[PDB]
Amino acid sequence: VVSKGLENVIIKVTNLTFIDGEKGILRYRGYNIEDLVNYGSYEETIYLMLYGKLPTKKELNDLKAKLNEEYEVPQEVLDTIYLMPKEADAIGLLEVGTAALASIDKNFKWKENDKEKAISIIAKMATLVANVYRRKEGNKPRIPEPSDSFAKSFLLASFAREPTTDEINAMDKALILYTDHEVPASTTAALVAASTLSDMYSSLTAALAALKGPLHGGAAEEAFKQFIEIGDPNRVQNWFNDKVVNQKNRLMGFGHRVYKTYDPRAKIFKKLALTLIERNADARRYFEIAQKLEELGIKQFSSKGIYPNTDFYSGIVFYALGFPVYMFTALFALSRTLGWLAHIIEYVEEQHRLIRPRALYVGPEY
Amino acid sequence: VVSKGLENVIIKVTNLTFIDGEKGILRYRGYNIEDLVNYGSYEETIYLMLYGKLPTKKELNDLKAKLNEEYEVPQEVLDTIYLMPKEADAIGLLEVGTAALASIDKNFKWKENDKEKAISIIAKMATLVANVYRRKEGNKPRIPEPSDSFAKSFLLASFAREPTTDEINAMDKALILYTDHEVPASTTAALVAASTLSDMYSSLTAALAALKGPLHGGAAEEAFKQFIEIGDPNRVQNWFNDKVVNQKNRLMGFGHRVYKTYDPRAKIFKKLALTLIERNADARRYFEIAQKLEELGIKQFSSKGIYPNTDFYSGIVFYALGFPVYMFTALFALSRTLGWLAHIIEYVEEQHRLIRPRALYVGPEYQ
Repeated sequence: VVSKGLENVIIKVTNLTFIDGEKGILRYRGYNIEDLVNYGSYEETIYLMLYGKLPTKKELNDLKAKLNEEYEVPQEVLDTIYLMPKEADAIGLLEVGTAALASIDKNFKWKENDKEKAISIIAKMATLVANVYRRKEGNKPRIPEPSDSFAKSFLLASFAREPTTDEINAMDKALILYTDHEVPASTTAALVAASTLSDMYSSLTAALAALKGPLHGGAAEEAFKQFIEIGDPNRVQNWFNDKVVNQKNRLMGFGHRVYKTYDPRAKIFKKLALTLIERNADARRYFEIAQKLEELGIKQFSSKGIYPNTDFYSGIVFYALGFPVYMFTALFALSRTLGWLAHIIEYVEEQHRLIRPRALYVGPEY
Repeated sequence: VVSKGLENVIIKVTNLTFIDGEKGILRYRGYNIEDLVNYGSYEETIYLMLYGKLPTKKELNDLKAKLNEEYEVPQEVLDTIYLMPKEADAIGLLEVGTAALASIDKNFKWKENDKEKAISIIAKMATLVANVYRRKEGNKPRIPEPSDSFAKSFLLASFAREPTTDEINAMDKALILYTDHEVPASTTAALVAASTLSDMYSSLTAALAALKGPLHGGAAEEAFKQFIEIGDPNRVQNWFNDKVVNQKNRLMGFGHRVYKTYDPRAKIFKKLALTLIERNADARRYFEIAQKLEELGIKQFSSKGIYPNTDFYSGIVFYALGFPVYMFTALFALSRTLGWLAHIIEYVEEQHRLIRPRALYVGPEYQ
């Protein structure tokens, strides 16, 4: 008898992420996310995830130097992306890019130096995401160059404009907030690839393969698309009364299968939206719309334990830095790449078992 | 509490493949392998797997026509494959090609025309496989042309040499024989992708990424490699006595999770190899090493319920048709693509659920 969706099945133990949905607490190796965003950066979160402890000043410096040495990608990886249609789905192009890398990285060996490898993949993930954007906007490639931070190099490479401090911060916290959460289908499929001892690019490919589906990718998009549909802050009430109240639909970006309280990263994402809305007028138009909705939603649903989740405001942040709605999932993927690599290493390094489930034959035997 | 490897977990129910590991019975939709390799083609197996029954004579002819209309692949996919290193692993190159096709295919919708779409994918996989081979040997790309069969089409594309009945037959039976078997990491990864409703080319990319691990792909290559190590039939006993007997090595091509008898499709694989080794003097030499090694092996491990499995002979058929050792898992992938499509289709149309397993958080409460 089928264990439907694997819902009640534990695929692995993890030392990586802990979520308390009663309280609304998210931790990475024991540290609350709020401490990480309040005092740290993406770089220190990478170190934590991969190596287990907070890095020394010299240990963090060393990570940062590896990252600076690894943004480059063989030209063939950029050429392939540019052979695909400009109109192609961002996640589909990420797929091709990661599959290409897989294929060029002949001579990889599990357990030799996994952590360093992962660091070089994070650096190259930045390069593809930047160029996936550029390629869909018709621009020539641009490769992240060394800088004081990973958020800065990525933004530099994307837009070719000197980002403001607030922009560097928004993108850096963004990266930490989405690093890991649960084991959705993208992590599962990565875990499945990795249990056959496949390379890390191939597991990311498989993770990206699952993320392309609409039941996994598009969360931020769909939430964000509500605001566009509203258009004007003055139309929120009629929209909410109609759609929500008496037609009984969902508030996309509300609710959660673990959180019974505000999502800890929705709190942080909103705050970052406030720091960037001054500069983009569309971004500010959607924040006022989104902020009117949230008050209407909390009055309506908090009594049933339904709160704004992380996708209600992360789109406004991304939109406010200049990324088009078609890149939200790919920005999620950039960030989630850290989580996925940690799960894979962790799996293969401490609790390796090939994955071979079973199907039950039904219908006639002869 | 953890279901290590997902071993005793029933991920889905299925009407596709039934295995009896005591009796050695392998059937597809109720039909024994023997009846299909004996009497029909790979095309008939495509129809049965996808539509659920045997094709009436014209049903099979339309499918055939459908295949024939679908070998062409956009030049960008081929350019992509030709942009990677010729020394790349072949599964890797396949992954690139399926990803390239997934992102070019912006017009896809589950539950509209799955079967027709799967048919169109099977044919493009033949082109992919044919051209991953050409690129690794350094030749210009060649696209399968319409013909009386898919095996004929594929061999022509591959070698650009007209194949023979025996050849067309061996390729075509190979395809039926590797179509489906259990739910390994490749099918599982295809299910996980399809559970989010990703596209079919993307689910294949997922399956192909998992297939590349050395713990899933490379089986037929490990069996055949042993024979090459031996070199000549006059050394079998020394090597056998050397490596296996006293040094307790693992005979490769022997052993099974489910079959504790001889693998049914190994039995047919051997026959197919007898059928083409006349032609290939190099094949026969390897076939003679193989046949003598099976003999000692069977003598050594039959009591343990360890008999030759399907990977012990397949390499010889593929080698006899002209494919190098590096194409082996790719040849399997070509075959198993059918099984992958039927499984995700069965899954999305009848048992659709999104996959979200649990992780159990052990690890610092609050550092």
